[PDB]
Amino acid sequence: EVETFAFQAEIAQLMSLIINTFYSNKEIFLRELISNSSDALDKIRYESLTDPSKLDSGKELHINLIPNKQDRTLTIVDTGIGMTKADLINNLGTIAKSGTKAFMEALQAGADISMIGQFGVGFYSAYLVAEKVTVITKHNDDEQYAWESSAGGSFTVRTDTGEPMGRGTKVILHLKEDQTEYLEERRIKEIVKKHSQFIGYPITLFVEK
Ligand SMILES: NC(=O)c1ccc2c(c1)CCCO2
Repeated sequence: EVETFAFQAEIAQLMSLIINTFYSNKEIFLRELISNSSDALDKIRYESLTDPSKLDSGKELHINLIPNKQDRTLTIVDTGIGMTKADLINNLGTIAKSGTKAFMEALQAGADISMIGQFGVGFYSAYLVAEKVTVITKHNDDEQYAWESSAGGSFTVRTDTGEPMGRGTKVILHLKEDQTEYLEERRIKEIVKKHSQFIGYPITLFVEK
C-alpha cells in the first residue's frame, strides 16, 4: 500500500531551485547528508544515556557509504535515531518551511547554495546529484518505512518489506546520468576528507564489486 503526498508549496519551490539553478559545487550534498547522519547518531546516543534499552535495536553507531555502479546509486547509511512516519509526512516539512524561507531570502541577499545546511534543509541538497531519492528509516517507536521522491511536487511513503535495518536511516541517491563521479572511490574519499574529516563516528567507504 503506497501513499502519495504533495509537498508543501515552499518545499516544492526549494527542490525546483536546487534542481534548476546553475551551481557547479555539487559535492557539498555529501557533507550535508553526513552531517544529518551525525546529528541522528548524536540523538540516539544522548537518549541512550538515560534509557540504555534504546540501543537494543543496535549498539553500533556508524556511517556507511556504499556506491553501486550497476544500480548507479550512492547509499548513505547511519544507525542513528531514525525517523517516524509522522517525521516523514509532517514534522520535518513543518520545520523545513521556516528554514526554506530564510534560505530563500539569504540567497537573494548574496548567499550561495553551499550554505543550505545553516538553514536546516540540507537534506534537499541531495537533488543536486540525484534524480530520485529513496529513504529507508526505522525509529524505535515506529515501523520501517520507505520514503521516495523524484521531486515534481510529490513524494510517497510505504511500509518497507525489505531487509530489516534494526534502527537508523538509509538515504539512497539514484544519481543523474552526468553525476557518476560520486560513485568513484577516489572522489568520495576526497570529499569526505575535505568536508567531513572531524565527524565523531566511523565513516566506512565500501568498495565496489
Ligand atoms: N527537511 C529535512 O531536513 C528533511 C530531512 C530528511 C528527510 C526529509 C526532510 C524528508 C523525508 C526524508 O528524509
